[PDB]
Amino acid sequence: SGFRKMAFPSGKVEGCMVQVTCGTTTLNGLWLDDVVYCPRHVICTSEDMLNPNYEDLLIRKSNHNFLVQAGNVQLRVIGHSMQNCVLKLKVDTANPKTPKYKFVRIQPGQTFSVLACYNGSPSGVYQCAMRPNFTIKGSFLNGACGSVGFNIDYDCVSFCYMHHMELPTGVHAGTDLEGNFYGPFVDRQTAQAAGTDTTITVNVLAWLYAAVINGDRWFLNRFTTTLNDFNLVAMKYNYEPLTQDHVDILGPLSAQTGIAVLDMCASLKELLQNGMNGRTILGSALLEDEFTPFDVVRQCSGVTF
Amino acid sequence: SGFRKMAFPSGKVEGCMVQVTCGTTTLNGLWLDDVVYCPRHVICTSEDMLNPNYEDLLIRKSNHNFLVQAGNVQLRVIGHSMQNCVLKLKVDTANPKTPKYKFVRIQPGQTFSVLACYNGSPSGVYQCAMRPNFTIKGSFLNGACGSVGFNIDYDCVSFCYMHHMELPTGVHAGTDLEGNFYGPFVDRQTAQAAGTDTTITVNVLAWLYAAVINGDRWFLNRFTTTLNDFNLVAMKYNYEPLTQDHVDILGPLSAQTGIAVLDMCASLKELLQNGMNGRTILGSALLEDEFTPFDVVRQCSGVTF
Ligand SMILES: *C(=N)[C@H](C[C@@H]1CCNC1=O)NC(=O)[C@@H]1[C@@H]2[C@H](CN1C(=O)[C@@H](NC(=O)C(F)(F)F)C(C)(C)C)C2(C)C
Ligand SMILES: *C(=N)[C@H](C[C@@H]1CCNC1=O)NC(=O)[C@@H]1[C@@H]2[C@H](CN1C(=O)[C@@H](NC(=O)C(F)(F)F)C(C)(C)C)C2(C)C
Repeated sequence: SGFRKMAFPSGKVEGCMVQVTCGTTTLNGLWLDDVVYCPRHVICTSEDMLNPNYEDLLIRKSNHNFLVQAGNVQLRVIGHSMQNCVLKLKVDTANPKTPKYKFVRIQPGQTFSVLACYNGSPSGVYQCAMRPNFTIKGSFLNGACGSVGFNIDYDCVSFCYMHHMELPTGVHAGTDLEGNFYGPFVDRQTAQAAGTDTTITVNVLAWLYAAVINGDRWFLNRFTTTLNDFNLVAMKYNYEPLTQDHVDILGPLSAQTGIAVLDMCASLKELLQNGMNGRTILGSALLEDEFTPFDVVRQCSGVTF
Repeated sequence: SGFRKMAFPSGKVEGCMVQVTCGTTTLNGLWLDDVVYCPRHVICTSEDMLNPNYEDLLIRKSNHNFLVQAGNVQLRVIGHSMQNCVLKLKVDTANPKTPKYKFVRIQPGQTFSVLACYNGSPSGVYQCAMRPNFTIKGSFLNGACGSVGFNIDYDCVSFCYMHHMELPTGVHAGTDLEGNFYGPFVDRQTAQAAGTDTTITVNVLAWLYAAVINGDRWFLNRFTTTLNDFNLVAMKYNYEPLTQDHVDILGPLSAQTGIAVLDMCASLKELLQNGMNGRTILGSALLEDEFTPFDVVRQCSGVTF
């Protein structure tokens, strides 16, 4: 028993981190086989970042201008190209620690682990959700760019995020590993802001199931609701609409606990309308929305990699 | 910016996990050089666990009865001994992935990362504090025993915890890597309970400094207090006494922010007496006590390993 915010084991990703320096700008890169992936603004000076023409800046670079270091070993760069907001450096050595991997683009509401790195070296690992406004609530400093987010499935690392920038209120934005931003953001140092966020309803429901599994059942009421009636009530509280796809994904937790999804919805509705009356659920005084249904099943069933 | 509960990168520890089976009991072991460390109740049947005589049970075992698997490779056991509540299996192969390491016994209030494992394979990583009642608030299922807790310092893994058991209310107990339990617990399936816990005051103060660093400053008041007066007030709210050692360890955060420790204490005193008035600090509606001063400095300064 117990329920904690839990990251994937980071070792397979640690074996892929390198540092990339161009001029006096240094950030992190991801070394998979004989390619290093990193944010394209490694080619910018501080002044360039205010309004960069990345294509122009990259024209003026050649392979040898990129100093790629894997530990204290320099990796010779033998080619380069830009794909959207990511630079791809071909090196003459394939990474022997390359895991089985995929590049995926995740959906708002899905979670992933972040290996926060500086100068090619890992600092820590934490779990994040892609918010509905396409930011993540991360923890990043100067030099963190190129840190990646990922999920693991058995032996396969699915990379889904590369870190690029911090937005007002201390939230974070980046790209998939093809260099395409999540959300309407651009990699330029000019005023940008995320839109209003929303609460990930299906994840709150997943976490209420986690609570029941752990014996924290006080909030279960005796009622049911329709999906329509739930979504009308949830809308007022800035909860995203619960879809039938969401109901279907909650099925395994529903079947395990014997609580119908729409009965859980009736209990959540009462929590939204009435509050928690000073009580906690799984030790939290707020409803938690950064555990997916699969996160709950992995943790409570002991899925390994 | 941003502040998250953050674990150490787990790769160095992942390379040390194996599975240990004796009879039909399987749990995790830690393989360092040519020794595997694991909980001694691997030698118990379910019935033995109700009242085990470990010395007697181990007399009846020989080396070959221990099936140690590192992936799909069996490690031949060539010796064994018991040290307190840990079994040490000497194997004929040294682990080539052994990191620089130490065995340490940590103090209540200190934090560590847990790599939760099943059948020798990692499931996830999360951060925990050794509570003042010598339990941890973990997340563990059947088969998790032998999972370890650790801190990293540059290249050196300090192992501080091995998981053995779950106590009432879903909290957890275990040993250091010399097999000595934290707290008054024994590895026997008989009713045991932790004593009343207390809040780790120095960690709450550290986290309030983390909040100021991130710009969450609303709770700063205009007052100071004496250490004596603070500790009288904190006692009522089941906060542990703040010592001069604690004040000294908070020094770097105090100097960085320009807020004297005793001025922070005056702000915490007001939070304890008045509550948070429905507000959050770093997104939490409760005061958080599982970040140490060094945890705050590592995360906000980007310390790497
Ligand atoms: C990569 N190493 C950093 C990570 C930042 C630094 C502080 N916390 C982080 O996550 N990325 C940058 O510094 C990027 C980069 C130029 C400026 N930048 C920002 O993150 C800035 N944000 C914005 O300009 C805004 F608001 F649009 F997101 C900054 C004000 C420095 C936080 C480029 C090329 C976007
Ligand atoms: C190791 N694989 C398990 C981990 C447990 C299992 C459920 N969650 C966990 O953390 N350790 C055990 O099953 C140990 C073990 C016998 C019984 N045990 C317990 O954890 C039991 N707890 C107690 O007996 C109590 F309350 F004293 F802590 C159990 C009721 C199964 C949770 C031995 C040898 C102590």
